[PDB]
Amino acid sequence: MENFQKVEKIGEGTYGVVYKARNKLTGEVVALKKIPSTAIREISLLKELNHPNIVKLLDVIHTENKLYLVFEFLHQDLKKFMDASALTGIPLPLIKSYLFQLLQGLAFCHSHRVLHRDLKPQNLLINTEGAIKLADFGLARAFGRTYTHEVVTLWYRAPEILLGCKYYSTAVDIWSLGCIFAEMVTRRALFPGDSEIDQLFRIFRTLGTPDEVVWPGVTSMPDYKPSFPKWARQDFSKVVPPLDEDGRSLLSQMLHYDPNKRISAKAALAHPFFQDVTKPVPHLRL
Ligand SMILES: O=C(O)c1ccc(C(=O)Nc2cc(C3CC3)[nH]n2)cc1
Repeated sequence: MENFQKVEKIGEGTYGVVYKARNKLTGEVVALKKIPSTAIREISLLKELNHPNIVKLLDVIHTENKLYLVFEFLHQDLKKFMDASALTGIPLPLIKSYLFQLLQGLAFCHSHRVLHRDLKPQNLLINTEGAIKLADFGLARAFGRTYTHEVVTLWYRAPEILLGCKYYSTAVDIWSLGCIFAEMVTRRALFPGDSEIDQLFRIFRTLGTPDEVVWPGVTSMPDYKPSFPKWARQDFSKVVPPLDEDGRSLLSQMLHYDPNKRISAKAALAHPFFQDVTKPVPHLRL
């Protein structure tokens, strides 16, 4: 760490503090995250998982029982960009470009059997060129409230996780990305739960209480209760106006209850919603 000069604190992650820093050897500006042997091996496998839509893991430094992850630096996150675009909304061509790029990122990681598990706007990073990249890919499998006691958000958690499936699939990331897509369109979180049951019931109130018809095996899941209230499903036309029919079709497939029915990232890239995809330049002031 004597090779790095901390510039400023940029955030507080799930695992630890994130700093903007300068590498004294190469002159490189980086993001530094301050965090057992199985974790070292798993994190080292992530240095190989390189893609233009994945924030690059430059190095892993293990010194004096402290773990530092050195990443490529990006100047803004999607949470801040959405907050900044609250009054006007992010233009549809830019939402479409970001969704397409994130699906390319997911298709790559999923093809290597790597899941993110905790996608949220805070870990989607953007640059001036129109790119968007996934941060913290693979860290959940390695490390499992934050270190500052901040509550870890449940808003993007898939229903199978909330229902106690411990052997969940790549479909959990498609659910989270569908929640983010809906939030970019409407300018409001889709399911802003503030407890596990509030999160589940917000999902049920919009998509209908799941049953054996729509999700075979649901009633036998660990945290499923026959006493859950039975809510009827809402039309997507009410949930995400003014999204067009192609976008609503794709969103519905990303939010299917059964993880086996939920669209894969690869199949989502072929959806007609992306027929007219482009790569616009966002409005960024840094
Ligand atoms: O509002 C701002 O100034 C601002 C600046 C930087 C960021 C940001 O998280 N950057 C990062 C993080 C990472 C990897 C995952 C460690 N790389 N780059 C977010 C907001």
